[PDB]
Amino acid sequence: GITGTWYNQLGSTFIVTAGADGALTGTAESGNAESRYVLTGRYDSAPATDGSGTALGWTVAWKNNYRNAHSATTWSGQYVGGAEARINTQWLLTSGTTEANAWKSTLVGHDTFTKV
Amino acid sequence: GITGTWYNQLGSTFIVTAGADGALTGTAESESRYVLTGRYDSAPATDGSGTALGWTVAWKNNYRNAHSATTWSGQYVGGAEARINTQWLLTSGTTEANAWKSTLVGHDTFTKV
Amino acid sequence: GITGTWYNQLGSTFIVTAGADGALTGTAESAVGNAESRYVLTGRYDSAPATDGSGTALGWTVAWKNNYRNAHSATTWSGQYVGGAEARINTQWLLTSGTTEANAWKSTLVGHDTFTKV
Amino acid sequence: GITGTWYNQLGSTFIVTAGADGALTGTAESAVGNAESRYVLTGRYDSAPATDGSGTALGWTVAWKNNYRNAHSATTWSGQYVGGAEARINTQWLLTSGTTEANAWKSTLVGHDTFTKVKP
Repeated sequence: GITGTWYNQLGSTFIVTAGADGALTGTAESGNAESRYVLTGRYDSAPATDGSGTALGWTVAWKNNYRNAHSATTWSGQYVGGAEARINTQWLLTSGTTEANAWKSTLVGHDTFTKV
Repeated sequence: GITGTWYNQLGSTFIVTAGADGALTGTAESESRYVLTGRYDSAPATDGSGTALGWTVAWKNNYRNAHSATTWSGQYVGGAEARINTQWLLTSGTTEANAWKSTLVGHDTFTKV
Repeated sequence: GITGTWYNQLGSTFIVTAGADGALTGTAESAVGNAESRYVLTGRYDSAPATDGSGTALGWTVAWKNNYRNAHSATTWSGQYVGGAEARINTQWLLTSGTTEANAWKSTLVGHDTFTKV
Repeated sequence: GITGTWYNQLGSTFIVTAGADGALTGTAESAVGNAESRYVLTGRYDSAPATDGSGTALGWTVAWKNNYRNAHSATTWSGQYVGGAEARINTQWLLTSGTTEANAWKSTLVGHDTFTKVKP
């Protein structure tokens, strides 16, 4: 269920593969190789059967062969296989700063992913 | 720089390998050991900025499973008292109507001790 | 545009008054309107926002104690007001519970709420 | 106990008064960002905290507008007061700036502040 192509609410494209031992691997993009970055993470490979969703998280560092923004985003959330399968997340984006600007280093937000 | 053993505020031990390709792999040890994986900026600036990174632990191994995952977002700061400063989000699997309460937030500081 | 009754995705009802000197005061209550479910809110907002189409920054707090009950916690909402025909307040919130020192690492929840006029 | 002058790790000064009704009122002077002079602070606290050694839940907001400057943003602090020899308030915060819609995704910063009654 988690394996596939997912889209967030602003239209970015996340191609994710879920491995048997809890690994998440894939890529995050915009439609150019210049805008493609590697993602990696983990998920709960044996969730509960009570109806709960499946907890997961992943990271993207915003460095590829073409560009480097000196930043990384982590998404923390859960997959729900409902009428529409979705992944609901909260994220944190941290930019490299000097320690004097460290208090403003980190943004927070939320993203919903769908296969549509 | 990043590769090695790191200790957080509450005596947990993280052993991390920083790959040349930007990969972070390792373990988090608090039966208590779990895989971590993540990414870091493998070509950071040299203007005194720290190096941006993130990683994820899903809290399942061969013995236990808390149906949760934690992601840490932060940066490595090199030097005399090297540290990794982070913020984290812990998400637990909930049902639909408990989802408002699925996510904790906090912060952690890692040192080489 | 902020003064009025706002409803979040949970159905809860927030009655907010925005005063001329950036004060926000009001109540949070259940759909059902009973006294037991009513709590005080206080916060602040940008009383002279940009004219560029930007929204209006604001925040407020609710401690979940009233004369009837006490959950020993507080929620803060940080967000901005977007006006128009589909005025909304977009927020992220932190909820903190009183905890012993041992449990402080798990004292604070985070999430997001969107408020509408309808 | 909560009433007093508090300082965070960055030297900012917060002068808070806890009312018997659960109200928090006061002033903030920040050492960082787009600011100068004092700004109004308002919030709420649990005026009847548990008795089991748990902290006192609280929160407040500052909108960063005064007669001198306006940064079009507001910060909320959420946390708890821990009484004692060295009393302290441990918080997490959210800072939201007014943006347009297309920029809304990068509108909110998140952090943590620790306050003491003794200035660093």
